[PDB]
Amino acid sequence: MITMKDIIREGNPTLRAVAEEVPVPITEEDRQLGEDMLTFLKNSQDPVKAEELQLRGDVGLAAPQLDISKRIIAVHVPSLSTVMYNPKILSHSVQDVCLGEGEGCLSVDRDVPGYVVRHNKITVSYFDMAGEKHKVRLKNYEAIVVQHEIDHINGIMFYDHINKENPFALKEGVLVIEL
Ligand code: NI
Repeated sequence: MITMKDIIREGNPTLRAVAEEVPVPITEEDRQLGEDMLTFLKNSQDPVKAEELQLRGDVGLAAPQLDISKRIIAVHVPSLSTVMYNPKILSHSVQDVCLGEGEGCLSVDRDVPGYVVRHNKITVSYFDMAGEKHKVRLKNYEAIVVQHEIDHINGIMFYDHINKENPFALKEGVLVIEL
C-alpha cells in the first residue's frame, strides 16, 4: 500500500518532468496503480486510518509523486472520486478562482503562503480504469484539485503560480473559495 515514504518530495527531478502518456487499453498495472492511489486518498481522509498510517489528509495525487512518470491522477474531493488516465483540459473559463487558505501538497514539506490562481471552470476529457472515455465539466474546488494534479503531470508545482512579490494580491474578477 502507498505510504508517505512512497511520496517523493520537492527536489526530486521527477516532479519537474513531463509525464508520459499511458497506453489505452489501460494496462493492468496502471489500473492497479490507480486503485492504490485512490485507496491512499481515502485512507488519508479517514480520521482513524490517517492516524494509524500517519498520513497527511489529501484530496488529489498524481503518479509522478510516486516517482512514476505517467499521466495518471486520482482525486477524492469531499463530490468527485475517480482515477483519470491521460486527462486533458479541453477548455476553461475566463473567470478565475483561488483557495483562500492557499494550497499545499504532500510532496512539499514547507508552508508556502500565497494565492494560487486557477480557472474556475474546466472541461476535462480522460479515460477511466476500463479505458472508456469521459468528458466532464468541473468547477470550483473540484476544478482546482484537478488542475493541481494535471499540473503535476506537466512538471508544475503549486508554488510556481504564487506571486512572490505580492503573494496575496487578488485581481479583478477572481473568485475565492473558503473551505
Ligand atoms: Ni500536489
